[PDB]
Amino acid sequence: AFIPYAGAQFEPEEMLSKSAEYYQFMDHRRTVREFSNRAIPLEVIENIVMTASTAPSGAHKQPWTFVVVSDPQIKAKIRQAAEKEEFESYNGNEWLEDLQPFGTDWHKPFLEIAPYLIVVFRKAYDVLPDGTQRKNYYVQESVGIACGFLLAAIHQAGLVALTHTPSPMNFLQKILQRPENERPFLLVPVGYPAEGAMVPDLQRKDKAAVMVVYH
Amino acid sequence: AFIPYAGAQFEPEEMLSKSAEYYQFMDHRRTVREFSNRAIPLEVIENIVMTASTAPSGAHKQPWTFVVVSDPQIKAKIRQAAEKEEFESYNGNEWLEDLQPFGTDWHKPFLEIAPYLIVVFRKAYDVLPDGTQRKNYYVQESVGIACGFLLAAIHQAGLVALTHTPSPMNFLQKILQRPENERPFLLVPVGYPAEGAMVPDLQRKDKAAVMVVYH
Ligand SMILES: Cc1cc2nc3c(=O)[nH]c(=O)nc-3n(C[C@H](O)[C@H](O)[C@H](O)COP(=O)(O)O)c2cc1C
Ligand SMILES: Cc1cc2nc3c(=O)[nH]c(=O)nc-3n(C[C@H](O)[C@H](O)[C@H](O)COP(=O)(O)O)c2cc1C
Ligand SMILES: N[C@@H](Cc1ccc(O)c(I)c1)C(=O)O
Ligand SMILES: N[C@@H](Cc1ccc(O)c(I)c1)C(=O)O
Repeated sequence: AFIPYAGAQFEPEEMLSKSAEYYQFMDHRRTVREFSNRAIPLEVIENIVMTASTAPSGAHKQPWTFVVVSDPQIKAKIRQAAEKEEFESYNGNEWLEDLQPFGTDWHKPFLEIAPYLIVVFRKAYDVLPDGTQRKNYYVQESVGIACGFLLAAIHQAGLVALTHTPSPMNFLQKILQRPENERPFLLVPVGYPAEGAMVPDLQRKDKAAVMVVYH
Repeated sequence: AFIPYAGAQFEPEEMLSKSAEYYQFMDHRRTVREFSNRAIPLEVIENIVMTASTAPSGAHKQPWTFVVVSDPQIKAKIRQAAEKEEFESYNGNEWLEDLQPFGTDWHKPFLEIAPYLIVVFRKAYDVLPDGTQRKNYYVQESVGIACGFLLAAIHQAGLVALTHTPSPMNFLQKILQRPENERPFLLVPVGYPAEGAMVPDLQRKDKAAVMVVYH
């Protein structure tokens, strides 16, 4: 069965102004690594997560699981395991030169200070109630896109985030007790920014370095 | 060097209402496969693309190239190559059962009818002017997220899109003449929806199937 499309449509002038304003708005977004521990209603995070879940996906499999962690003990254990992996990584060269402008150590207090950690898992396949497996398609792409929606929703809500690698992969899977068809994809602490929060003075690429037009 | 974070912040009640409204808004987004060929100013697409490019990325490499195609001859050649690949795929089983509710053939008139095709490329590495290579990190994740921003921006602008696999991979790379460090990631036709546009009557997963909360 099919149904008519019910999306809002605008005339060219509204479209120009809307697209210009959204660009300016999203250009203000920056990765923030120093959080306030100020509380946020679960309902806001739920809205944000289900917004991420409206993303398109290969064959409409929605091959993702969002684990929302506010439990300070689990956050503590996650931070501990994460800080341990990085300690080994930060001493054992191309990489280290690329990382210089961000001023990051193996320290990760944001993993406990942020009121919520959103841990994104990808699903390689679904397990029917039969025990049988049914594979999903273009999972990497689908979950990446959903993560894009997640971050867009976080910004829309006036919050900040830090997109973080899912290390330690094994530990995240264990402590959050996710099944075999799932693997950690991203780790995203969410919260208000610290009052005096600073970010690296970075510049994004210009149109010419990012965009190629075939008229 | 560092600079203060300059993002908009709201009080809990605005945050709740903003997050609820954005969820409803994004829930109206649907993949559309029947387009209007109504023209759109390049400036809107530029705004949309540079909005995608504000996404976070591993080590701030922004490992992506956005190829915007409006040239009807290139679109014609792309559609031809794409339709040929799919013809072979649609006859040569798990997949075909999963694809039934979308009612798609190997036909792809949208690849010419859509006023713009946005072809997203990922960059495995950068090539310095020395000829030397400098690898990028978590490219799949970064470009996926940027694609999420792209689609969020398209919806914000009142347009629709079809997230499409980058097939034929080799052909897209050839006709768009992209260098060796680049590979096709996604194909995204963009435009107004056809007046009587229909979409599959799908239902997205509920909170419980998508979300796990550790209180
Ligand atoms: C896939 C991915 C992984 C990332 N991993 C880390 C990380 O492990 N540690 C960190 O401090 N930042 C991480 N980041 C944040 C980037 O460093 C940041 O997005 C980049 O420096 C650009 O800053 P901006 O997002 O404010 O534009 C990651 C970003 C992405 C997209
Ligand atoms: C990575 C990816 C690849 C996709 N490839 C195709 C495709 O090749 N053909 C197609 O008709 N739709 C494709 N889609 C669209 C999905 O089928 C669509 O998002 C899904 O059916 C859910 O519909 P919705 O986006 O309206 O919620 C793709 C989506 C994603 C995320
Ligand atoms: N690319 C093919 C088949 C297809 C269709 C839908 C979809 O979500 C996925 I992943 C693949 C096509 O366009 O028909
Ligand atoms: N995960 C490490 C190192 C790091 C840092 C930034 C970055 O963009 C990437 I990819 C990796 C850390 O958190 O320090």
